[PDB]
Amino acid sequence: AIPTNFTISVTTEILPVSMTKTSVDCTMYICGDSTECSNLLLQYGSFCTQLNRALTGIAVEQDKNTQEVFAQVKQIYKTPPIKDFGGFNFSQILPDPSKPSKRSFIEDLLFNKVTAQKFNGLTVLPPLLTDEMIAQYTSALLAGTITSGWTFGAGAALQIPFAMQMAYRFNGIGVTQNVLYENQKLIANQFNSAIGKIQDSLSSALGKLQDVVNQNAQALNTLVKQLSSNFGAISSVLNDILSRLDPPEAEVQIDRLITGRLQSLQTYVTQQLIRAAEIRASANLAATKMSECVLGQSKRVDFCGKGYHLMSFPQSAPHGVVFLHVTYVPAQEKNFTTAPAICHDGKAHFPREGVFVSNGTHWFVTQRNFYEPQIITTDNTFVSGNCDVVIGIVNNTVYDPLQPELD
Amino acid sequence: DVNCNVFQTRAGCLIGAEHVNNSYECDIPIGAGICASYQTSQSIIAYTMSLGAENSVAYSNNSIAIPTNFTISVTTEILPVSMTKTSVDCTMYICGDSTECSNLLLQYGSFCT
Amino acid sequence: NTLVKQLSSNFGAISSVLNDILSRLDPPEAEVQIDRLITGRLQSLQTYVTQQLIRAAEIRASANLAATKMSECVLGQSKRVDFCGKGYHLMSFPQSAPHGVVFLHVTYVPAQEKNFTTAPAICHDGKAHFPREGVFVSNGTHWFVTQRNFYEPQIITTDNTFVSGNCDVVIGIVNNTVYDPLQPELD
Repeated sequence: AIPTNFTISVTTEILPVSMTKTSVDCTMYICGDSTECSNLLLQYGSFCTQLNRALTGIAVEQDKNTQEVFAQVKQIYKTPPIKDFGGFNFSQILPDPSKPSKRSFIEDLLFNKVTAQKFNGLTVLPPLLTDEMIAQYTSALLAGTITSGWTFGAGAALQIPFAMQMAYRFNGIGVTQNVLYENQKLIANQFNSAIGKIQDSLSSALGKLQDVVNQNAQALNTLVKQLSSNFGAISSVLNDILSRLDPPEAEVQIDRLITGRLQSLQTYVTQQLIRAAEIRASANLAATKMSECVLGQSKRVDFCGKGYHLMSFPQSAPHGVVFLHVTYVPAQEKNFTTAPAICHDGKAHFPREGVFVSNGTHWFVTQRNFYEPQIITTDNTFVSGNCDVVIGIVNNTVYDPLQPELD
Repeated sequence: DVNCNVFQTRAGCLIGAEHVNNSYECDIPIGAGICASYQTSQSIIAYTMSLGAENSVAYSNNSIAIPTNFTISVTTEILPVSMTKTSVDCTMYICGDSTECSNLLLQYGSFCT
Repeated sequence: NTLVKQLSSNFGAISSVLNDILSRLDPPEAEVQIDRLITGRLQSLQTYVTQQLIRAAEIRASANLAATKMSECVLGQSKRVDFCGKGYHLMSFPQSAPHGVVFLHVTYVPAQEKNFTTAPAICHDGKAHFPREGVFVSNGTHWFVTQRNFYEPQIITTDNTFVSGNCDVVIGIVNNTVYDPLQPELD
């Protein structure tokens, strides 16, 4: 079965990058307005050290994963003024110059798609990179891919027309380059129509990015119920017990409140450390595709989408990244009578990269990538032994192109 | 989270740094896109962080850049493999020289396992 | 060093040493103080062991990452873009290190480059000649063919290109006469 028709499709991959940050104090959470609650906590001072150093380790880990996915090169690439690519419309991935933000029309559609606590000590650490620095790193990769392809991520920036960048992608899988020039207008219409199908689908919530915010908000709401918990006492507020009893007798109730809150703190911090392994594993997975699918052409089967990968177009996303791959999946195919080898004058002719086919009347030779009927020549095959050793072999006369060139 | 060389920044309120109209690389991370440094004598100043040099080759359908010179470089990668090992006893750490501390620990014997 | 401070911690008692309490009080009344010391130390043990297990995932993830480059960058040539250094990887030289490993890759990064007038295809006698692995360039006077890897000016021959259709289907195509190396070999 030799493929006779191809279809260009776009694969969208959603992989999270990092999450939010939250710093919790050791003393403020346990005691709000008391003096004797600042005395019994000194005995458990070694527990706050293991918690303060753990919260700082998460803030430096989520910020480090951002510098490994969106920060790959050290050069800023601007958009060229010439918008000529042979027919491929790239106005949807480039940022709008009229709007003050550095985000394109696709980035704003995905940003709006994914839709009081500091009084107790639940503060939020401000991030490093803002919304303008994340969109700038994504715009530099889109401008460098259409002008260089793969030299901007491994060395100096080299200019190259877009008509030649597409031909260099099919040569890595076996497809010839003459098919692109003979059907350049056909792919230009299928590529623009594929963007409209994805645009209409993403405009009508991302489950891979919404669950990240839900798990972070669920952990903050869990500590709210811990504040009103008595942990086997008569009141959760430590000011109500001291206002009705004496210190020497109420010391057994404050100890149960401090010990009960430490169980929730050791569970909340451990829960964030266990979930940090899933974020770190997803960060290295997203950073791998950034340097392989986007930068250059990855030869890994089923890694940069579904099918033969060509190029990629990374986009920005709140607490995540959006991947846009260009796969190559054939469409229609035809069946032909295949021939393993051809015996001529006692010599078995073996092909180099193609295979002999037959339509019922003649015998042609073509590759296993696209239908390209040619003629039987001597420069495309080679002899190897006789015809008595090959199991399956047919018989066909060689045209011999060099013999006429002599008459 | 305190609202306010007085400088009203977006991430907080830094008192002790003069704001300049220039932009350089990031030296000390602060937050919300704030990078502090110690430059010009020299004092602690605050400015807006940069993103690198802005340059791009103009697109042309009749030009190509062919490399004419190469340079061999050596890249050093440092990746850890393993760490140290430490064994902690269940009874010795909890009790050093006592008899009744070897009786109450039997009730919590499932934790040592 | 964290477990050192745990030894002197009272955990809400009067003394961290369990021998000082029994030396001044009676067993039937001091049993409520020993239980608080044992329970307080179990919290540090369940935290120290859990901390080592969580950090073990980062060491295991770094071990499989270092073992991957050992069998790909060092052993053979890995075709993965940006994995065995920065640029085109050739070979590697692993070294030893205390509690770690040192990798020494040999990258291939170009230096200077020149610009030339590129040609997509060449029309001769009504046939469009397409290259196999190179691209036609021009220095302003002649038309040479070379690959996109290194500057190697050659001549226009028939064994390096192939015909595919006419010259009315290609969008961009120039005009240049083929030298035809096989025709002289006959005179």
